[PDB]
Amino acid sequence: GAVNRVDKLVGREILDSRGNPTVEVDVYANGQKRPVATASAPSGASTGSNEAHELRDGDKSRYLGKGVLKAVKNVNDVLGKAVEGKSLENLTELDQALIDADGDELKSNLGGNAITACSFALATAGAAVRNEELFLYLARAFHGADKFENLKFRLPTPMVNILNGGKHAGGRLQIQEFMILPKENQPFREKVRCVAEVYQHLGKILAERAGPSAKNVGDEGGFAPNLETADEALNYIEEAIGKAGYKVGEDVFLALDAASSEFYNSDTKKYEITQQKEFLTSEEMVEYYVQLVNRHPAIISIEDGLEEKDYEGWKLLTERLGSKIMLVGDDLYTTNTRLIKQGIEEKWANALLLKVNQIGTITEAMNAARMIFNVGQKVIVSHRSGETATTLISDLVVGIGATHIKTGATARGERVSKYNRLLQIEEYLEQHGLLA
Ligand SMILES: O=C(O)[C@@H](CO)OP(=O)(O)O
Ligand code: NA
Ligand code: NA
Repeated sequence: GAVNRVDKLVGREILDSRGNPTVEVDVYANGQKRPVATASAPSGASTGSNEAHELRDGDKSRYLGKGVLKAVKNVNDVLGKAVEGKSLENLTELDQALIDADGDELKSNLGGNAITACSFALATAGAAVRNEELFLYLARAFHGADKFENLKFRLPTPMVNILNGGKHAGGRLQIQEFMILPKENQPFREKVRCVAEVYQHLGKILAERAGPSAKNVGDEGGFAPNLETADEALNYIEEAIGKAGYKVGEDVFLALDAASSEFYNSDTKKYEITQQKEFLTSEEMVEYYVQLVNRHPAIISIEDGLEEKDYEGWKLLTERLGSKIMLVGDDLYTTNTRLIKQGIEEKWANALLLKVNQIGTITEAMNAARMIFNVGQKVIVSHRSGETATTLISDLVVGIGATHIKTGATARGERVSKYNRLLQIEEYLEQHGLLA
């Protein structure tokens, strides 16, 4: 048609925010000599067996085996050719062409990282050549033209990592992530300011307790002091909330990502909730969370509180706390529609952490979110531990109408750029009268 069609894709090995290679894709379109868009894939700290296969070179002489030249070559030689001449206005067809080209359930022929990077860049290109905001382009793809026409938009509530334990830190605290959430009913610019101020105060509090090194940050910008218990962590966070001038349980709420698979022993069936000290059954773990919420009633969400296949544990956790708090499946689901269907039917949990690159394309990720939306459960659009300059998940969370984003502390460029993109979106929505 020559109007808004793909001329070619060009792949490139770049560095992600952890300094490891990842795939970046340029899209050429409309006969234009310079790319109309560029986006890149994120990367988690680990990739398992129910997720899109992240294709790495394994050449120990480059990037300690983590190069992505093979995946990049698949962009240039296969995936590019599969979308050449196709319209940038139909994201579903573009994503299906990528899926079909690879032809493997786990995307292990061409590489999930190549496919996600192409999906991101092609969606970014489609919005660019239509001279429209990316979240609008994604909203139209998610809802269809008829529901999109008069659609209004909401900004998410951010779940903001500010303190880390587990594998991240040197203490015996095993819960991996402690987050703050600002109250829902206020402008997004005030949500951002609130969590940024709490984050600054926590850093100063920790630097007073332990000196300058205590303000060094982990991969997602959170602090990693040496702590023993979740109560210690939550008490520091509550202190920072107060120093910022906010009220715990009114202005600022708390959330956990236990990453509990990391401290579960499947032979003993015990959770090592305090390193080399305390070992709990599934049932005792649920009771532990119940009492932690009693002591800290501002806790409104717990992610991966039980191990990824401890389905009897999850059923009970959701039985006992599901009416009060979000129970977020991350490892529980790995953005996998087979698991999501089973978890909805069996009532494992009541929310999904959505990682597009775990499933592959944006379209595949939208179907997963739809299943959750369809039963009144919550979608939290998530970063990965290795992020890039692409801010697409900010446009995605608004475009699909999900209530929450989880994209790091208010520090490090690959985290704050997502908050800044949402600040831009909020202004655009206000200016055009699209704010719901
Ligand atoms: O566990 C998670 O929610 C994400 C980041 O917080 O981790 P990773 O990308 O390493 O899977
Ligand atoms: Na540790
Ligand atoms: Na997680």
